[PDB]
Amino acid sequence: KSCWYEEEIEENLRWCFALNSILHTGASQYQDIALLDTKPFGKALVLDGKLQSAETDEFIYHECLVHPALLHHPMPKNVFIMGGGEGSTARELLRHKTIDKVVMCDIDEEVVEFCKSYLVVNKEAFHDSRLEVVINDAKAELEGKEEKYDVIVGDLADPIEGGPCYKLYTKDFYELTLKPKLKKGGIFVTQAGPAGIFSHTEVFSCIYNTLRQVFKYVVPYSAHIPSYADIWGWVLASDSPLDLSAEELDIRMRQRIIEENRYLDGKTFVSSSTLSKAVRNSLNNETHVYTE
Amino acid sequence: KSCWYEEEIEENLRWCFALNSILHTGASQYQDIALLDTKPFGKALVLDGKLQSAETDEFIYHECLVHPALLHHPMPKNVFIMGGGEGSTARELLRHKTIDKVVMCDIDEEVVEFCKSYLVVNKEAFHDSRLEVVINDAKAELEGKEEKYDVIVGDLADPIEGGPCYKLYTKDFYELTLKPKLKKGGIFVTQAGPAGIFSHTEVFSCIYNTLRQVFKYVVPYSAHIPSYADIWGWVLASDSPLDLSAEELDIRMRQRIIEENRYLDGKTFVSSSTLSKAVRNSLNNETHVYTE
Amino acid sequence: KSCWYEEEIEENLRWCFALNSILHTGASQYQDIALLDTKPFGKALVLDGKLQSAETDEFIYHECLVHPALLHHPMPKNVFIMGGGEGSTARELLRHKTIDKVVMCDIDEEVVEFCKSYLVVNKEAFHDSRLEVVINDAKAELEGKEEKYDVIVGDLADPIEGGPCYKLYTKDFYELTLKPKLKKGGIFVTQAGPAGIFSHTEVFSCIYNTLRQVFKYVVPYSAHIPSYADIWGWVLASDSPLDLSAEELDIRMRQRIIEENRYLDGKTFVSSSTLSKAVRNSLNNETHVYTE
Amino acid sequence: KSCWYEEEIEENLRWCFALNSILHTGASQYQDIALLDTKPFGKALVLDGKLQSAETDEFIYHECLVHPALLHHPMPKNVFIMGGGEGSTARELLRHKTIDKVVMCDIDEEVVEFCKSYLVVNKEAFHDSRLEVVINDAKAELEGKEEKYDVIVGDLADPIEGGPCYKLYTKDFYELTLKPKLKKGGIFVTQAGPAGIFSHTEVFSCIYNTLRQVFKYVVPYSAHIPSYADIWGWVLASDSPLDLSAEELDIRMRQRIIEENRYLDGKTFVSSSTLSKAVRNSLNNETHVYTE
Ligand SMILES: Nc1ncnc2c1ncn2[C@@H]1O[C@H](CO)[C@@H](O)[C@H]1O
Ligand SMILES: Nc1ncnc2c1ncn2[C@@H]1O[C@H](CO)[C@@H](O)[C@H]1O
Ligand SMILES: Nc1ncnc2c1ncn2[C@@H]1O[C@H](CO)[C@@H](O)[C@H]1O
Ligand SMILES: Nc1ncnc2c1ncn2[C@@H]1O[C@H](CO)[C@@H](O)[C@H]1O
Repeated sequence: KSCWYEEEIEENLRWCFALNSILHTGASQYQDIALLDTKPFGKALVLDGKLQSAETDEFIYHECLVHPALLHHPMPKNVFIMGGGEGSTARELLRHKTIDKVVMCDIDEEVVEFCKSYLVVNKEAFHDSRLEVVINDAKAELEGKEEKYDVIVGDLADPIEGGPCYKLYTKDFYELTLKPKLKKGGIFVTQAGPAGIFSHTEVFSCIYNTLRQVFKYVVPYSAHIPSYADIWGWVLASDSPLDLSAEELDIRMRQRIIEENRYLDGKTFVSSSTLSKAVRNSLNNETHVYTE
Repeated sequence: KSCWYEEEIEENLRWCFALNSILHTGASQYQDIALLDTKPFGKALVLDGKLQSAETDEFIYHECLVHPALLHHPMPKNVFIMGGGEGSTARELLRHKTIDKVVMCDIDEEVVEFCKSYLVVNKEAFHDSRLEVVINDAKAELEGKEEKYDVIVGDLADPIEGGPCYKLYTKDFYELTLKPKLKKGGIFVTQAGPAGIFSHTEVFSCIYNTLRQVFKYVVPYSAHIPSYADIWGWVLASDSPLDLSAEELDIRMRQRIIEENRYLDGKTFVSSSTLSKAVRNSLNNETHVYTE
Repeated sequence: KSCWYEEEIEENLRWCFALNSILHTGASQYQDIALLDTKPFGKALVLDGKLQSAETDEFIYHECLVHPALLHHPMPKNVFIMGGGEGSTARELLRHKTIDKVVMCDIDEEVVEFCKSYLVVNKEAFHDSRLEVVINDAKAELEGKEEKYDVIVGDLADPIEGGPCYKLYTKDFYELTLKPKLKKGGIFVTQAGPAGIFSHTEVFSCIYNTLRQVFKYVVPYSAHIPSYADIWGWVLASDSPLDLSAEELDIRMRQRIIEENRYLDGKTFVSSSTLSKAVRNSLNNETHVYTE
Repeated sequence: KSCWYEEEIEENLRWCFALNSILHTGASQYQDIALLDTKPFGKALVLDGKLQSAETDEFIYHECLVHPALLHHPMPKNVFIMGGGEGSTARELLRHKTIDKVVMCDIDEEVVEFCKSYLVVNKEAFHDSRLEVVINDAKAELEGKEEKYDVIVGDLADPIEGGPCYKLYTKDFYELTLKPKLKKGGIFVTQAGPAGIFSHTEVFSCIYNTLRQVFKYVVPYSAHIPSYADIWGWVLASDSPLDLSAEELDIRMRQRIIEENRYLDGKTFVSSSTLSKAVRNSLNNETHVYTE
């Protein structure tokens, strides 16, 4: 009844969850950090007052971010995460039997240490001997090391000039920093912001067009995340083709992933990658490219 | 920043729209009626303080409810609407060159008169000489008249027991009243409530399962409606198959529908009818059947 | 900006405080108990989802309830509190050098234990050897014991019929139970509900009028409590006059009260007891008397 | 239930009124303008999203602003309002039989024209032959004309550097512009912002200390305004004494004011001008003076 967490999604639109408690908090120079216990969505990780991960449905975002990319790869062994302090991207990646090493590269040690203690769903992930945590800006980390990867995962905030993430979505970053760090058959996947019928023009279409300047094959896809009050997007990108059937995705899931996915089967992916009329038109007509 | 319409759309969950004004109110024996002018979604019809339709995205619901059914029919000429006092369903039907008669059978004359007075977008539709407005319970109307239809459209409220709508979702209604009023090769479509990852179990899987007990061919499908903050569902049912490629649907739309759809092309429908893993599972494993 | 406690303090009127956290909860046969940490008002005790006391301004209510009564008495030595489980009333009484015994008679042991555990400001007070805590309905306690008091203090909820408090505001209670338990020259004071320009008619004028039927001298007074968003009232009653200058009150405070009052000096009390035009009129013209 | 007007009083504090409607609006380069129909406070004039005047209680603000000043004057005939577009200050001034001319000088013609049509409580005031409306900055108007007044009334917004009002609260304005425009026995009164136990340090005490540098006799006073969620302040200032009894105020009200005041009698004024301990201490220790 009485305690509420409130979020301004758009200037004109508010989304409010009744609270059981405010469990813990932290803060860093990068962002405020909080963990709420919400009645409709259970525990919820909030960074800078924006909801990031809710207990009841974070599996949707993290399965969709991680699995398509790994499943389109013939044999993905080494993966780098840009972001991922929250730990659930690493969790889903470590469900893959083919994985030897995951590097999580988060800029904010405070998110890592907070989530490692308090998002206990990710506890085995954080303690898995295949995981290396690096506290750095993912752009400097990628630039200063020569190691190559089978999959690189963008789990960053949306591109906002002056914020710490924008540079990790430019054409130059993708071409001159990222692509050289992908092995043959390498696949890049990034979160790509809201992807609703109106909200898709904010960053999703630009992220798509940006990737399209750099990688030969670029597959945008999207899914509803109840707690975000919108459809969310992701984009796969590769110089090897990205075209597998629902059933081949399902066979690889069965063979390579420990436990059953809760959201994603191969049919769900094919649906996800078939965008609606207006969304396809936007992405196809998009001329804007992120630069700097 | 200061004026808000707020609705508790699930318990512990409020969804709030910035308000420009309250344009007109109304009432009937059945419900309170309001037309709000909202900032994020334009003019919004609210019945008993539940949002029904919002000017900026009602095209999504109405294109989805109408066009798949008619497009899957070889030559749909006459169509009966159960409910639909808001007028947009009729608007979308009347875009079809094949259609020579639309009956709108809504139990609430005040809703019809209100929307006729105040929904500018549906003025032409309400005054199309193909449209007959009938004020009656649709169950009674379908029983007492012998006329058959190529397409019957359910534009009613959700089935919750003791509602004025429950009886229009029962096996017996469908078997004994509705089906006998479909012509040979006739198609039924109904709105089917929330279709979100967890909300799809409230009524969508029951409505699907109930129609499965009466029609040979049943195709469920869903789409995000921004102003509802959920995915919403519809269900096609027929004793002839409902099976057309995306390319065939695009052709039929070009040949039969006046002007370009804003939401729906062929690939959009295919995608809509490819449900996600957990939703497909619920539907395929569902046992409840609506009866009284 | 994101976490809020909200209370509908009148119908159609919400008052919302930014929340830092929910510190502790509790419950009893009588009420839900919460200690919130709020931004504008510090720690806030909430009973059945109604704010009782807020750390930053409870001094106002408690100074106002306590000090005028004792200051108008020549030598107040023993005092009985009806209610007061929160502990601040007792805190303020025990500041008086004259006082040798305080009985706190609260019907809810859980409230007392909660506040003893969690209200740091009242720790010393709860452990003052002058204080006796009694767990009982104050009406029953006053009846079954023969001891008389110099001052009796009402720190109860408002009288609304069927409340556990109503009976403690009736003419008969005052006449038959309370007055017989005042020593010669004894003073009663009670909290008297809202005292705002329009809210003063709910209970303040009735409580004043009811006490007028039993005591020769009745002085009503009021002060703004920021966290209540209203003016609040109290009423002094005695069969000896209650009549002291501001200068005399300032002297008595300097000689009898340990440390400086934060809210109340002599001129503040004079001002508090000078009600506004419409409030004085209501009081002077009031006819309702609480009985059962 | 569903439509709400919301106001952030403090960063941490929200105050929300259920709405019947949004009646009219206007806007100017100076401020947004709206008239809401609220359930708890009736019609409400809101400028820049801050509530200014509510139907149920604006009489409190406007009686308190206007009457003390005029009633302490021996024979006030000519009055100048700085602000007053809303019309209620003029209304209350025109209830005085001694008044020959009222000049309302508002910077924003749009407030004047809006309120003249839509705040019909002020309609006789706006049409009274004794009222002259001037559209100007009150500082330029006062500076460029030689006419002197018996009473000058500040009905402006709070002093905020860079806003259009700050200059009308400086020492230099008061000494070199205002005082020369007051006749012998002239009295200045200004609204002086919030005056609550904590909120009084924002502008009230500074406005008091500022006036104290310029006028020999300065009387601060305050009253609760339910719709503002706080105690509001005003300050009288004169080089002739300001010291009348409750009863002399009452006799002058009876003789000179048409109709009965609803809020103010002379006792209410004496109470109003007796500030509480902490408020008096603040005002007396205040060293800050508004300059420029
Ligand atoms: N440049 C960056 N490199 C790595 N992680 C980042 C960067 N910017 C933001 N993040 C992390 O991304 C996550 C999502 O915002 C957060 O954990 C945040 O700390
Ligand atoms: N039994 C019914 N027959 C026809 N229309 C109905 C019935 N019950 C509700 N409606 C209409 O359905 C629409 C959606 O609730 C409303 O316009 C309502 O009037
Ligand atoms: N009849 C009563 N006797 C004593 N205390 C009471 C009674 N009813 C309520 N209270 C106490 O009054 C306080 C204020 O409501 C609470 O602590 C409550 O427990
Ligand atoms: N400098 C000024 N002179 C006159 N009126 C003003 C000035 N600044 C603000 N106002 C008016 O004061 C009123 C209260 O904010 C509004 O009607 C506004 O237009």
